Amino acid sequence: QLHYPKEIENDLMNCGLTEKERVEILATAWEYVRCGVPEFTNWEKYIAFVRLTALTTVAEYRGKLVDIDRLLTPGEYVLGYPVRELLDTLFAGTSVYEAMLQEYASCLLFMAEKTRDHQSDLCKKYIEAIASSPSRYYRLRDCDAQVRLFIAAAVACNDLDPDFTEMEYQAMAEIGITLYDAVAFYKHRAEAEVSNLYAYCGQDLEFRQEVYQTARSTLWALETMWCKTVQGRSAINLLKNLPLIHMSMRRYRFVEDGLTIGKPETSAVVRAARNHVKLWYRNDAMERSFESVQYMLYPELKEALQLPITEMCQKCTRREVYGGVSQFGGVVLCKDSQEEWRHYVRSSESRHLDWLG
Amino acid sequence: QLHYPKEIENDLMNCGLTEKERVEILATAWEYVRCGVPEFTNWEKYIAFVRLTALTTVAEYRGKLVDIDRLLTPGEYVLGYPVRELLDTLFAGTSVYEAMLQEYASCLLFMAEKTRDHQSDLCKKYIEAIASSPSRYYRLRDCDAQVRLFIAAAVACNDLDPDFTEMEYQAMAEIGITLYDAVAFYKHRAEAEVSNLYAYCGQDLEFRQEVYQTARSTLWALETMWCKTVQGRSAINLLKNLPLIHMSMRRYRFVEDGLTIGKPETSAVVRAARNHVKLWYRNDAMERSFESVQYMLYPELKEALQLPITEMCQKCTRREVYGGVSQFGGVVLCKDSQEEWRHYVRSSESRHLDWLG
Ligand SMILES: [Mg+2]
Ligand SMILES: [Mg+2]
Ligand SMILES: [Mg+2]
Ligand SMILES: [Mg+2]
Ligand SMILES: [Zn+2]
Ligand SMILES: [Zn+2]
Repeated sequence: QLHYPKEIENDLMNCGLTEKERVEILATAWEYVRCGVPEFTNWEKYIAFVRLTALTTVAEYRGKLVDIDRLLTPGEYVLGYPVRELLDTLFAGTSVYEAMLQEYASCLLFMAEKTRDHQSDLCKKYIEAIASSPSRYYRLRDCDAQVRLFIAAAVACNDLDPDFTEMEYQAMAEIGITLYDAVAFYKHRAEAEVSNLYAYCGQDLEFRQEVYQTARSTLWALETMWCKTVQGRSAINLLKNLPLIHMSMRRYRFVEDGLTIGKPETSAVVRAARNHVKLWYRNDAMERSFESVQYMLYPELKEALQLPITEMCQKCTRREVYGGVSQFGGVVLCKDSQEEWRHYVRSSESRHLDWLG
Repeated sequence: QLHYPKEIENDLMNCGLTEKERVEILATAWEYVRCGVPEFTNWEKYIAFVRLTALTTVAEYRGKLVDIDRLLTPGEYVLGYPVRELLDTLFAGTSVYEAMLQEYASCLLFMAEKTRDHQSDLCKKYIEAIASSPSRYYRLRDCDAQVRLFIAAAVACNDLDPDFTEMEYQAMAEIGITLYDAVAFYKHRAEAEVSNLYAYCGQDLEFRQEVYQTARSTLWALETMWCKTVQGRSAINLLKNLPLIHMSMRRYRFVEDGLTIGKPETSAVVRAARNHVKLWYRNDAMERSFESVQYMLYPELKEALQLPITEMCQKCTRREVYGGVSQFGGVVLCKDSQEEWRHYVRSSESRHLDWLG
């Protein structure tokens, strides 16, 4: 059975969602916030965050329902949520307010673009951008998985002002995505996902085991250094729980898969994702444009969407339309590019030790 | 690499432990407390708890090193730890002080008895007692896995006095052990463990999936009801993280097993446990007596060790010596007894909803 707070139990009504979708979305949102932000003090901000996460959850598989262009507009209700009021409740008066408005809007924008019927030109630029370099992959995947957003929101929900540097967010996101994309590897290969680190680094278990071990070891060092402050724990709890949600949350298959993690995906799981079982989304193979959406983009994504075509790797394999054709759904790196990514991911420890002080 | 606080880095020296054992023990202890007690305010109590957990870790595979009879003695150092000073720091002035002295001492007593060369008569009485009824199994496994102890310690490490009722501890332990013993099922079958719920309930995946799903569902209900208080979260965090340590802690095999959970154990894992890889212990097939140890026993264990032989199930299969002969190592329930256990574990939801209000 699904459990969530009475405050939200009448949310998302009269929206175009069935009763079964509506209760699964509210439960997913609650369970994600609980797992990623286990320590909090401010219930008003916490529930506003859960509501923003319910809207994220809708965007992640039924993007057509979500009016991306009204998310940051004062007074606009999106599926009954006053989105900008919720973001102001969570972040107004913090040092990351403006950046997190862009982070949230940019996330749902490419959630909805990826979960659209017909692939837009803007969506194609995104899919080619996240394959352009491992550092770019990590920064754009941060927004897509809301890693820095959850870390900042967690601090905000303890009535503190997040004080992380840019290089601190970047180190933290690389650690968390290295772990999460490893656990999600078979889920994501079933979704014909573009957004998985190992779609670009390569699919050999040896590499995945190695960099998973290094990421979890760096995260234990970080936990040991940071566990005595509320901001430190806010960060630790999000990162450490990213890989663990596959066992703790009903969004995932631990029970249905016979109490296992890490069994390769089957065409059965492919069809489950297509039919939105656990609110998954299979990307099978333009209306929004750069010009219409660029106000909501954080700087690195705005740059990523305008990369000079003359500097794109020609030995990497592109497609006219991305997604599943019945693997991963995006660019296939050439051996030179793939070695650049594997090198970058293997050099994490030295990079992170520097960035994290 | 292994990470733990500078405070403990010179612990457990000149003890009969190698440098490799010593650093693995300190890391295990730190990682367990971090995972089970992620939210705390009192660093002095926290570090005292980590030290008590380091001593637990020694008892769990090399019990011969641990002088059980000096654990509760004021002024006694056990492997360099002032055990009673540490317990007083953690629990003196709480409502559970006396019960937790008995809980800790009783735990390490049967850790050391189970991890002994020659099986004692007292150890044989324990192994037959935990197979006597599912309720008795759960209460004695609570102490063995330190479930109520960790929950009470967590509250204590937030400078609060644990206020849980006896039926609250019992509900919480059944939830946590139902989850933990399921994830540990293959580890434990490799250890020829006696202390696994499914050794008694039966080994069919269907049953395990069902009761795992019910336990995790009840725990999400409990989290949703209790998450707004520090005592509530203290309880939630321990229970929810029990099954997850198999992915988060280096004590476990997630990385070495190719980033998987739930692959059946092999004779290779059996030999790993025997050779104490990750500080595991294989029980392969009397000096301490009831009279010498009964001062440290909590009431239900003192009763369990004196059960009338006339009331033991004769259709259950006992052995002169327990442990591996190259499965689970204890009593094998008869079909009548096994159905009593499966019935009890399937009736958890109604039992827990009552006990938890
Ligand atoms: Mg997704
Ligand atoms: Mg996504
Ligand atoms: Mg054990
Ligand atoms: Mg044990
Ligand atoms: Zn290339
Ligand atoms: Zn019987």
